[PDB]
Amino acid sequence: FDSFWFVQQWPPAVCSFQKSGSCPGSGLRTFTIHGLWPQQSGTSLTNCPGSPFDITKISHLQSQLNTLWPNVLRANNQQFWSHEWTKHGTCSESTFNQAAYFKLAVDMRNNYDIIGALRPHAAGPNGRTKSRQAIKGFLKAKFGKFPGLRCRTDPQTKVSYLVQVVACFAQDGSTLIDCTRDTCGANFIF
Ligand SMILES: O=c1ccn([C@@H]2O[C@H](COP(=O)(O)O)[C@@H](O)[C@H]2O)c(=O)[nH]1
Ligand SMILES: O=c1cc[nH]c(=O)[nH]1
Repeated sequence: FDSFWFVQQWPPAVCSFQKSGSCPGSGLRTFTIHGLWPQQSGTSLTNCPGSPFDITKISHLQSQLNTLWPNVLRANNQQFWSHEWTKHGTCSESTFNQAAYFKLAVDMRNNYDIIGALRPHAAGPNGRTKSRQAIKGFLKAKFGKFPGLRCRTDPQTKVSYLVQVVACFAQDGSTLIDCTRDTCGANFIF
């Protein structure tokens, strides 16, 4: 892998697509970790042959992960961590063992406060229309690099909602780099 996509999700937005049933994200007004996705030549590396997920390897990060990486769709964090490790983490296992991978994600989350970066610009989530360019600009100014903005469209209304913010990192997992790929259009609800 040559870079990482540190993907954070806005729980309420992610859960806003679940039109029925419980969804913990609905009550979590803080960006949380969706996953840390290794990339290679402009593409996501997934399902690489690697070590099976081992929950004991991250007991030391468990409390932090419960807060920073909760499963926002259902009350089962481990299932989500295991899925993210197996589908993505294995792809950077050449240099980051499971413990180091989850630690990277935790550190990245603790060093990439999106709400804190948007607050000064009154660009926090309020269910109103936001500019992709403006949001990327605020984050570019705060962190020095452009984030990636990911949106999902409500099939019934055609309204686009910001669901994830990506912080791109070099293979060292510490050097923030500019993201260039967004799934969001020029405007979206946040
Ligand atoms: O809080 C979350 C966010 C996403 N997912 C799940 O993870 C997958 C999306 O992540 P990915 O496979 O593209 O890494 C989907 O199956 C989705 O339901 C969860 O279980 N919990
Ligand atoms: O991780 C991802 C997802 C989509 N497209 C990419 O280039 N990387």
